Amino acid sequence: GSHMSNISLIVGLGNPGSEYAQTRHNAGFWFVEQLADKYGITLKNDPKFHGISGRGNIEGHDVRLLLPMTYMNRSGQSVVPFSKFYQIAPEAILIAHDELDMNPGVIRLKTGGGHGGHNGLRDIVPHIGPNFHRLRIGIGHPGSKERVSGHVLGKAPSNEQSLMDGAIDHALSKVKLLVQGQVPQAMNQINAYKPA
Repeated sequence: GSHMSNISLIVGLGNPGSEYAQTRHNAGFWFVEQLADKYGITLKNDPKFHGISGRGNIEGHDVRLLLPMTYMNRSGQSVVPFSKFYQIAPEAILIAHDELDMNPGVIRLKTGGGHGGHNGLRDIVPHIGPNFHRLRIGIGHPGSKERVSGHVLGKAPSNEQSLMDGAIDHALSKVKLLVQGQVPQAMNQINAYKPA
């Protein structure tokens, strides 16, 4: 299974299908797909766990990647059985997700806490508890609760996309620290990111 707070499972949240691939709610998929390409981890079909998943070496550590294919609000139907089957404790999990409460181009590593209204996290925390790590990828808030769907299921304008893409690229460079268990240092260096 997992060992301590070396990160050994990295989950990206999102919705399946070409119609959601470019939407803000898929920010976690963007991060994990880019990370898989960086390290040469194959993301392959994983019907048993209702997802796409992979396994490979990141900087000398055996790491699994998971993209639930459940739709966002059912993400726990993938993450929970997968993590349980591979005996990965929450403390060794990083979940990348869009964060309404942060600007595009802001990115933070957080340990613990609630779902913050995120419908994917809402499906995960009841089962495994809160003590996993999160890569909060800022996407902005549309104002009101009625607008949140249009916002997260929207395709960001180019300036916002650029800001998010730069923040995601920065975080990819800090995954080495995470898989080595250097959560405090990774937190400091991720959270310090500025776009400009």
